[PDB]
Amino acid sequence: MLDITTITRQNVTSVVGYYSDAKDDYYSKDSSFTSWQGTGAEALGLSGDVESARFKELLVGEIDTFTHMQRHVGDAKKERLGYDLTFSAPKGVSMQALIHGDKTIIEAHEKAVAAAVREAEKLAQARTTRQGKSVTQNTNNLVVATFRHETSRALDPDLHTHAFVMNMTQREDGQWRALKNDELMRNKMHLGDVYKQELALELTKAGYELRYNSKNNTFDMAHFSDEQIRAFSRRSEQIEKGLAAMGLTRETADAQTKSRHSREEIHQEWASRAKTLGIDFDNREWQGALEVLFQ
Ligand SMILES: [Cl-]
Ligand SMILES: [Mn+2]
Repeated sequence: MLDITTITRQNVTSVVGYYSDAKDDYYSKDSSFTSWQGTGAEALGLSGDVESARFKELLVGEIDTFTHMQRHVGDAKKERLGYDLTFSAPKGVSMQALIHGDKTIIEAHEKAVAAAVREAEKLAQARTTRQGKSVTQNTNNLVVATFRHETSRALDPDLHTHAFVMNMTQREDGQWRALKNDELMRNKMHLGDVYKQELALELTKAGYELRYNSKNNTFDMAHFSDEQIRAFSRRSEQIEKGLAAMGLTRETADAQTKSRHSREEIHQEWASRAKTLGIDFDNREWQGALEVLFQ
């Protein structure tokens, strides 16, 4: 699944949790959850973990002490800072990785994001002029900062990476200019399919059987069912939002509504909820069908 959110000066505070949302995550306790990616990042000498100060300079176009982008033509509130390409795993893949466990699933997801980012670079464009005419140029380079989180805002298992594409690309003349985002935005389905294809291949290498849905071109873990996942999500929402049954009297409804923080405690709730629905996360590795191959 891929969602694209444009980050502007107006909504920049929406990224405030890019680091803190990972605070108590299992697979980044002693390991990186961020990375620099893209040929543009290489050009800037950026690799490995994303240092927040450098992220913030590039967010506003400060490439170096002597190179400062100017991109806002008009209302500075509308200046685009970058594009959050949020890649989320299928829910059952998330449940497997975050309730049962296997760091290989996290690595598969990050390989799939990196493959989609490499493909996104082919869509990078910038504007320039020739003979006084505005023209478009294919630049083949992006600057991307990735942030991996394990949970949704509702504290569901929800493995996802925010692949933050900076609003910059390096032109042929060597100048850094705003990204002309048209081709990026209109290839959301292609980039999401690249992620899905690479995730499915990496999970197959690790011996997980996948079930395929042809109508939606999606897949999930084969050893528990869509109905089981949907029931898990329903029960999760009951607990998260404190939903109560209806009461025949105001007094009973009031009392039921009134009645209804460690990751370890949250994990136990996940595990207990899945057990009660008959989910068995102990899959028969390297057994079963290959439904997603050649899809
Ligand atoms: Cl097993
Ligand atoms: Mn997140």
